Amino acid sequence: MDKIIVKGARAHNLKNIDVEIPRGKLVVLTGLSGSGKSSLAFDTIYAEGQRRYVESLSAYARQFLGQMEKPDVDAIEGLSPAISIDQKTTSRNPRSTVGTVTEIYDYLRLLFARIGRPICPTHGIEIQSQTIEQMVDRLLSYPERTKMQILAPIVSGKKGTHAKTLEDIRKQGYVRVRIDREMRELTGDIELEKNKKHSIDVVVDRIIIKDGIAARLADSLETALKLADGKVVVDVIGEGELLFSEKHACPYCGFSIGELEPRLFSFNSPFGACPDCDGLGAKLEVDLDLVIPNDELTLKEHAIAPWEPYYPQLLEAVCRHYGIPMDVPVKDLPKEQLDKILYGSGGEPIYFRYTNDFGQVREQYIAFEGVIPNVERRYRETSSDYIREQMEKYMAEQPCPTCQGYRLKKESLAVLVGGKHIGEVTAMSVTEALAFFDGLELTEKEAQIARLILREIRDRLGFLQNVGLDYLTLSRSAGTLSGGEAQRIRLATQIGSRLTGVLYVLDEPSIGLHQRDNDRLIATLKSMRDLGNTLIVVEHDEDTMLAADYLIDIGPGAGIHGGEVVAAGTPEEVMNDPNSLTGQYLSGKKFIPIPAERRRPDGRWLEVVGAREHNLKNVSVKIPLGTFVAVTGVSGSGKSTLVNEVLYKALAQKLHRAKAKPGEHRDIRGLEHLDKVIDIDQSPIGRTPRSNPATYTGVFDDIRDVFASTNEAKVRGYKKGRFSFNVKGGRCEACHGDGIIKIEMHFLPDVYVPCEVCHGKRYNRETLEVTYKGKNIAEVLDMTVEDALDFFASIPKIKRKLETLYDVGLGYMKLGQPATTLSGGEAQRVKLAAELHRRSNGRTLYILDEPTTGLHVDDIARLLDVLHRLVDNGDTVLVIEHNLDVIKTADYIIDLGPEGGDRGGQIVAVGTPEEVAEVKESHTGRYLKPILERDRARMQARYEA
Amino acid sequence: MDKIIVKGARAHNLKNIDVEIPRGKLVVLTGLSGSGKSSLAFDTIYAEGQRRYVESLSAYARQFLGQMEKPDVDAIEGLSPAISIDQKTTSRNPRSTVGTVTEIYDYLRLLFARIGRPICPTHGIEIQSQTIEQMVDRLLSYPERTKMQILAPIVSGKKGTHAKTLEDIRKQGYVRVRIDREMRELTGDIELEKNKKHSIDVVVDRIIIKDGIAARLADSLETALKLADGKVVVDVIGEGELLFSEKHACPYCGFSIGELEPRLFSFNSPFGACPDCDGLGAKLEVDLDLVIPNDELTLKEHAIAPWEPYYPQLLEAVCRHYGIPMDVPVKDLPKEQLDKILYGSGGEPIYFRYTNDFGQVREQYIAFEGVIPNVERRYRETSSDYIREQMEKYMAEQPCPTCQGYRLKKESLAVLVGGKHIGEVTAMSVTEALAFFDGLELTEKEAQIARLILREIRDRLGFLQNVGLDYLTLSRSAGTLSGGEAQRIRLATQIGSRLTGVLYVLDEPSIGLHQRDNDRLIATLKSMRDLGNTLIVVEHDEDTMLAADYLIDIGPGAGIHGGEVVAAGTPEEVMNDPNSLTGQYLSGKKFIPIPAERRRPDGRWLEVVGAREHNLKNVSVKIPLGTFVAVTGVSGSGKSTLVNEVLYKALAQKLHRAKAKPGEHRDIRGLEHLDKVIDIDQSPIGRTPRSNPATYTGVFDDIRDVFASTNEAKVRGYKKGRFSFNVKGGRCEACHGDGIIKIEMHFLPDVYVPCEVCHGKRYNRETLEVTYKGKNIAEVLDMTVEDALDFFASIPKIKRKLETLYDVGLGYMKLGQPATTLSGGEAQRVKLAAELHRRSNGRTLYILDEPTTGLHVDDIARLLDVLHRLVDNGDTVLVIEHNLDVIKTADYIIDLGPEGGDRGGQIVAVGTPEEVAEVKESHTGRYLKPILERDRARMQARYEA
Ligand SMILES: [Zn+2]
Ligand SMILES: [Zn+2]
Ligand SMILES: [Zn+2]
Ligand SMILES: [Zn+2]
Ligand SMILES: [Zn+2]
Ligand SMILES: [Zn+2]
Repeated sequence: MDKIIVKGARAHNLKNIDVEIPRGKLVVLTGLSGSGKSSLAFDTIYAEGQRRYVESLSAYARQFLGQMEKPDVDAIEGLSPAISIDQKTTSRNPRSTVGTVTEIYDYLRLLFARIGRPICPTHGIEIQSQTIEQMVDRLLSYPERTKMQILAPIVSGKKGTHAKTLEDIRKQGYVRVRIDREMRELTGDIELEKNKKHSIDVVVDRIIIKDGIAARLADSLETALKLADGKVVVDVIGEGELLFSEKHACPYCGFSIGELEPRLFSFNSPFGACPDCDGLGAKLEVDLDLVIPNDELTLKEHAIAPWEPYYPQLLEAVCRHYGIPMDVPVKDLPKEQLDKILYGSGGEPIYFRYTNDFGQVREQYIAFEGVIPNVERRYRETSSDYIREQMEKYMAEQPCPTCQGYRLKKESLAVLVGGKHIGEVTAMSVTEALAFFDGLELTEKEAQIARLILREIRDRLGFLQNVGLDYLTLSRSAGTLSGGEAQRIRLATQIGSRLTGVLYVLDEPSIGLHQRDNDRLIATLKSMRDLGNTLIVVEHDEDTMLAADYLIDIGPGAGIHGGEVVAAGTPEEVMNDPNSLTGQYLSGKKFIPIPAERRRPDGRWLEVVGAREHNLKNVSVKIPLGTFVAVTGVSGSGKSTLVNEVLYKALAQKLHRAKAKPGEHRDIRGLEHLDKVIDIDQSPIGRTPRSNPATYTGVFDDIRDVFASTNEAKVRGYKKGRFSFNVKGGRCEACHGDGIIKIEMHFLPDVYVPCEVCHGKRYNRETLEVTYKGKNIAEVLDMTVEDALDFFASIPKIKRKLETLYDVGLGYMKLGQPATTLSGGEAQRVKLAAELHRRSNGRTLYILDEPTTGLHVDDIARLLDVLHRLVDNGDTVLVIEHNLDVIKTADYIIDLGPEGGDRGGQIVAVGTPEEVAEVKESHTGRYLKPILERDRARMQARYEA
Repeated sequence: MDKIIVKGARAHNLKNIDVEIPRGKLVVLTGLSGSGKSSLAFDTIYAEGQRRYVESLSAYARQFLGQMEKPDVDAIEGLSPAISIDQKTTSRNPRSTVGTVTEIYDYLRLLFARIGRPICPTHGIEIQSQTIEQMVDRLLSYPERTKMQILAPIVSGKKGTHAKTLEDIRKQGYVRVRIDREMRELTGDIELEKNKKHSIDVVVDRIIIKDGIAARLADSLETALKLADGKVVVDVIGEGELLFSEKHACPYCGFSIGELEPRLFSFNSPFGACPDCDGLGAKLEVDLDLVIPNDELTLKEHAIAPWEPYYPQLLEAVCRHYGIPMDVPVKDLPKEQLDKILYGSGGEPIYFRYTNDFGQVREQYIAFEGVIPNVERRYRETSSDYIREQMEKYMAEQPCPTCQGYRLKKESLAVLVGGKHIGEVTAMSVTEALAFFDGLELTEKEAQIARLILREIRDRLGFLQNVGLDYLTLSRSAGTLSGGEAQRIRLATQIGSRLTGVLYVLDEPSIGLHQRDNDRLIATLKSMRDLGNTLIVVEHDEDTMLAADYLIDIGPGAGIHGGEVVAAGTPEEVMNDPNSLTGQYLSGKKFIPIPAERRRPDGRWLEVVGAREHNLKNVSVKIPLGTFVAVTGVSGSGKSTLVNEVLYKALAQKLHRAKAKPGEHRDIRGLEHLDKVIDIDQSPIGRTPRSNPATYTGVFDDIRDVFASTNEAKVRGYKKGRFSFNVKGGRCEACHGDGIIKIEMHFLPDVYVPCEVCHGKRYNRETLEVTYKGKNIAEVLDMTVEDALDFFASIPKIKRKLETLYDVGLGYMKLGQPATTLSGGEAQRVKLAAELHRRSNGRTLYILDEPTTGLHVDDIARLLDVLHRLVDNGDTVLVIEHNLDVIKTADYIIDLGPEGGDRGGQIVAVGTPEEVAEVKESHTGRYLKPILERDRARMQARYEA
């Protein structure tokens, strides 16, 4: 009908709820973190929507799908085929690019196939293919009474008499030839000098342009072409020469390309893939920078990383031999001393005696190879996934020298459209490419053949621009993207589908998107909506909820406290509902208060100097320590690059001797102001179901100790291994301690189906016979963090760890919920739980990437309480954010790049939120200034009453 | 709505017709051969129906499909997603089986995966997998107060003292063991004899069956299992021993199978495929029968086929050496004389001098290898697709000795269900398998797990039975089937789909189906129809049209004469319509008259003796010559086997020295009564668009001679090669003379899209400038056979060839219609055109396989006129038919096998149609007798008036 109705859903924490959702309108689900938004939107509606359709694709599909586990719902009528847009269904697997995922690159292949003009690499001439028809036509183009001279280029500048020739075009009975530019009569006693080059062009027929001259031209052309192996010269009189050859081949060198097909431009096909790399575009060779961490480390104390505890004594051998000193800061070493040890003696024998691990001496007489060819050789020769991975650590990816990293054949790159070939177009940014196709100038036929293709390309690029991804390149690897970037890329791709009658389910599409470009997102969503489709968007953003048609608020609280439907109607009706916790924030009843004062920076500053990694413009910044710092700026400004790729990696290689190669920068000062830098990543916790909050926090380690110490375990001799999750002693031998069997879904994403032997309890029958206060290990692993700390108020050591998970924002999630099923924000927060409670010496720096992701404003409050508590104890908290409710709370903000892409990568404004708010050139402050003034008045309104 | 309407279709010969078709009812299209039945049903309705759906599967699909060539129709509303059932979409590609195509085999894999009991090959015991839970349970099954003796089988009959052992289970501190059946106390000074076997079973714990005995049992089991590497003996007191091991492994030999998955039983996966053949089930080695055509040919005149004009002189060398005589009928040769030459000297040096092709002599001293290892070696070593194919001619397929031809692993065959494994079940016939699953006896759990699978298997088998294919095996190769068998297999498979709202388009499903089983076909069609689907069936059969709801008769005549809708309504309304040519036959106004007398056989008989090839039962038959012979019988009776596999191949190897190995038979007499045997196959004419009626008949050869002799060609020097279809001289260089470019459809069947350079004219511009009576070669190649002979009444040699195509039944089809687009019957008929006009010496035998296929009864008349004209001139016409209108016309009929499968392959009745009609045991005569009496009265009714 005109609305989708769902009856009695109980996905996870849902309380047998009924809910109506308006068809074909922008519906927005909201609530606190873990109130059950995903349980309804994704685990219920989208699950049924996908299943019901895919289950009807065939019979085997219905047999395979109908036997598994269907969502926990009574009935849900008014459904439509469902398509989810989240981070869960975006490709992070190599060989894939932005061009491939957005489907744009395929359209590019099609374009190059249709109208692409293939050229000879050597000669740079558009190699053409004809039948005789198209040959005659062009010759007919010239006006009435036009003359020419058909020449069959029999010989083209070849040294040699050609006496074997001149007899035979004379044997046949020709008369008119052209030798070394001068034309001559046959039987004219012609002789050519042996060691001299000669250009012979036989003069077949010579015509006047008149009526019906076709058949004669024709015939003469066939003659001439049969003479010089399908090669003919059409020397015009008055103008210049014209040449034919037929088939995709060059008239001057043989080089051929046959036919223009799409797969000729694909790097997932041998029809297009480069030979010297097999369409990878990336080699894998030793980086000089990885071999030596710092350019100034004592060679006596293992300056070279790979050769580190035979080799240390080889070092001694070559050093002795060449006179290379041991006690050395590599930086001051002469270049040859380093060239010998790094690249080899080049055949010269080096004496080398060494004591084995046993103790016996064995002298040799080797021709030393070097440190780099050592790594390459040992990595290349071994067929072990262990040794390889041990040597790959000192290697990096370097663009294929043959294909220039374009992954395609040299003849595939020979085809160009607008003077640019496929790879060059791929290497542009979305802006650059959009501009390219705007300014691209074609012919009548070309544009008429490729109208439908060009419109699609332009539209897709424009979509990527709308979603705000107009900075990244089409050649950008898929795996190198962020979560938001990937989700939004899938969003644009999906916009390109133009589907109708589809129930889209988006999860927080404003993730990693500056507030400025919010309206655009909203604008495109509705467009999708206005294409006869229905959107169910799970958000927390204000404007996304204000521009919404309908608006459902889910569950007062999280976990067992939520799972209900608080308020539901227009964003004006939910706004005017006291029960809705969310409405209290939109109306302004409850809000996040601006600090009375901001922590003025002391004398401690980090100084990043000369940062020029990606789109950074020789940038130099000063980060204040002991304060809440927010690095803001539009997406594409390179916040990730500065904060993570440059700062964190340098600080890590310095403070913890990390091996990650830091981004291009001059130097970083104030390094003495702190001891440890913790980057609380947003990457998942574990990659197997073996990992969970309890495991990652270390709680599960202690939790086995209490079971091992209980009465029954003592008399059963179970220890802290029988209750161990990954230990054969007591775990379910069927699932091998996984608890959940992973089924193989071919085109659909893989599904976790509970182990039918342990029923998901993850342990065997006898292991769970051992009880602790009326509950076994499977039962306690199933407990909620809140219920857990309420259960373990007993042991202080368990308690102080669970308390971290509680303060963090969670406490609605279970101890044994597998890490593969955790939201990115949830994972980041479980890590925040690990770093939360530590004895702070006031000299450590935390780095959080968008810790807002997946949180309600009300949750942002508590989280900010936690972080500001970390700042209070002397530590420094750095945060990459777009969420204004956090930016305003910060004591110091560093705004990056005006606009994104190459238009940016430079500091727009630094200082306090107010100091940046009064910067007109900053979009951040342009959107922050009215929020500062809004909530500032809200407080004075409250304070006056 | 409730009916599908098509407006203004002009597919091929359609005359801009409008037609309404009733939804969800058995609609039947009929008419004369080439009236435009396929043009409407398949080239119009099904084309649009498939396209409209597949075009909506994605965006790239719509882009790829919408740019091609859509059917020539105005509009066609009320469409449904379309699925065609014909011979065009059945798999003839190797590795595929009946089980795979009907999807049944996959269900078999599923069944064997779910409930299959894997057994050890060596020991024949069901290898089991457990956790400790399932171990304890079975031990708990036995009543209260039951006793046992837990034994950890540490050593199992190993020769050796085990002094290293007995100290260590004593070092730990055990006491109770069991050695060589006798139990003993540790520290009892135990010594075992070195060269004697010893059986040591340590006696862990000994219990009474009581309450909560779990944990103790449990613990002791873990102890014992950890003792003997997860192996334990549970020796019961009163009964016998019970053994556990956990995981799919055998307690006595190690052998393992891990887990039961479907892909473990697939031969299209390395998880199931045999090692020594890679899941092919077929080797490929030299057949002794192919090396020597007859067992009695002069060795002087190349008795061995492969060694036939070096080798002839090698023959002389080995013959000299061993004393093997040259002038020899191989049959009388001693076995060793033949064993030496065939299998080799076995190392013994043979002198061998030979004269090169040059003339010089070169003596050698080789160790002769033989004639067979010669072939195997030369075939194996060469990597050329030419040499290989030259040696494969003397080779045959022989079942893989390792896997018994079951293509699966030895451990895959270890799994059995009803005492039979997967391959044995696959090797049964549909009847045998159906009976097997009827009589299969299972447990509660097994039957409960596999109910849905078993029902599907049973249903599919039953469907195959309904369509009449209950004789062939599930293991039968897909490529070895006939056209009707494959079409009908696809029909059954499609019945199994249970789809709804689908527009099925069948093409003559009664092909290769005896009249008896017609009602069944009709019965299932309706079932499909009664599943909310609409069937459009193109037929010619009476009963199929009588049982029809609606019934459309297309086009009065074929070609340009048809393409319209004559009559349309119920089969009672079309029956009572004078305009309908078909109705005149159903009503009985016009019919095929029974001969006044039948050609009594003279003294010439072919005598097939002792035929036992497939399901033939030592059969011996006498075929009368100089008469119209019809070999009839139910499908599965082995008509193909007798007529083609036995008779034709023997007659061919004798009369034309054909190399095809004839079926198993004793002898064939009367071979002196004829000179040539022509089998007019129903296989296609050509496999490329290069072949067509004009080419196959040889008309196109002469047709180039007239163009080569015309005025313009003389002055242009074009000859019988410039106008040649496959010659660069004048053909379209773009399509390379194909005229139609073949596009690549991945999951859909491949489509032919016209060459955009020659517009399908197949020649370049200048070649078609040469004219003959106002028409060029492209134009004349486009002409209809009728219009052609009307155009070439001129040249008698062209005329007498086109006339054959006319008399045949065609003459509505064009000269240049590519052979890949010809119906099987059409092809067979174009061959009938080739053999039609020849100077008959009265001593040749024709063999036609179901020449009725794709013909109206009215066409059957003319065709029978032709064939009986062939019989009139002295020749003999043999025909394999189910069509009663032909069988009744025959002068002599030979009915095969009562029922099909192994229930058959024996003569039911021979003689005149009336003599077989009075045979009660013949289904043929049981259905022929009332037709004989029907039309006999129709004639007397006409004769009396
Ligand atoms: Zn060139
Ligand atoms: Zn490359
Ligand atoms: Zn398990
Ligand atoms: Zn065994
Ligand atoms: Zn095999
Ligand atoms: Zn062509």
